[PDB]
Amino acid sequence: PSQLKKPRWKRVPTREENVIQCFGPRDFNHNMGDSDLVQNGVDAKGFPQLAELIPNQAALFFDSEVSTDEVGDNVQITYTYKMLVAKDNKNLPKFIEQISAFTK
Amino acid sequence: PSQLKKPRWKRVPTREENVIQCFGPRDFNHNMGDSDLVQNGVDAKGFPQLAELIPNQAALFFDSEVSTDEVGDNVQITYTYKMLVAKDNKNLPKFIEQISAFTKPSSIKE
Repeated sequence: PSQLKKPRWKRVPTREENVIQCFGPRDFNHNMGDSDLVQNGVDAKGFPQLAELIPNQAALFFDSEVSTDEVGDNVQITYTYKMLVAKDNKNLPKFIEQISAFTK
Repeated sequence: PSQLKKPRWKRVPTREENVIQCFGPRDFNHNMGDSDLVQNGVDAKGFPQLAELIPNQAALFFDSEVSTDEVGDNVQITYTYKMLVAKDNKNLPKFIEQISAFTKPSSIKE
């Protein structure tokens, strides 16, 4: 079955069903990833190193500010998550490069 | 080997090393979870239903707005992630119960 069969928050993009197909185009509100990341998703060779700087589900849940709003027949859940990374973290420069790569 | 040996964004809380130990106390900037969730972390019996409404790491990477600010010797990365859940989603009411649960503790009846 396709990733579009799943709720948007459970999708995992790959070459076969990519970031554009699962989510949408890169834009200022959806801003991570160069064209390699977009095309290949979690299959991109840089993804495992990038994933060292992504919170896990427990951390997202317990260490976020979470808010809600009604939008038509949905409830919009906003997770605002902050993490403090040392400037000498080995994985930080690679991740900074991917922030708004679509504009760079 | 303590979860405190891992970066704060990769910790997984349990009764042994709970939410307060791994993260910090519930407040308005860290607002999810009742006292059972706080005590038992991912081993709380309510957690799997809550997990149905938490994005995965690839969804959070590719489907958030991400920014950075310098804070001294560190860089703060902010993820702001928005998801639309159908009002008839059967897992939604449990999630909502947990939002700022610290404001609404159980009365003690015995």
